[PDB]
Amino acid sequence: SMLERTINLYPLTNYTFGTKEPLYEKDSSVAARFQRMREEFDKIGMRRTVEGVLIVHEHRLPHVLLLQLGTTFFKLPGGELNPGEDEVEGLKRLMTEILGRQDGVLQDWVIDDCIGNWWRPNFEPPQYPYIPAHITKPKEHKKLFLVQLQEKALFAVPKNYKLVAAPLFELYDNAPGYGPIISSLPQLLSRFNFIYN
Ligand SMILES: [Zn+2]
Ligand SMILES: [Zn+2]
Repeated sequence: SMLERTINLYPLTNYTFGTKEPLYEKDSSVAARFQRMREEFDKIGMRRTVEGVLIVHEHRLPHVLLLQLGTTFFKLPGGELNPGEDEVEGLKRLMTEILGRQDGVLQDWVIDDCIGNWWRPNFEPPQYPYIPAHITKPKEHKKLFLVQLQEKALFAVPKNYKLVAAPLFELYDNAPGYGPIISSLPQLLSRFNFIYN
């Protein structure tokens, strides 16, 4: 009886958060977001997204790194795969596009664990951790992965975003604040054996 995955965590003060130019969303509104999902579904089928969960600690208290757009939405680092693109290579590409350095030194992203799977049945906000009853053509499949960080790193945060460290207690039972995927991270992370370096 030791069946848990062992993960190294480092202090938040081990990481440098630099700045770079703004990164703009492909969609200028909720309505434009669901119009483009409908157009691409007709051309290339189900949307495939990938998201990274990056963990740090301070004084042995785990925190998840979240992207905050101005003072509005919280999001995980991630995005949309291209057709025929590998999911793990894709997440590594997207995390470099978002947080990768202005001096063009490469982060060594380490991805070895699936956290979870969510499905969007319609061109509407609702997402579920399973394909709902009667749904044969889901509109989006989202995959979450645990990203093991190095001991130290410099991240370049686009100037229209803040990288924030959220403690697990603040996420727990807080779907109104964070939505159904981020608010269930405490439950999804509980299986790991974290080492507080
Ligand atoms: Zn301490
Ligand atoms: Zn699927």
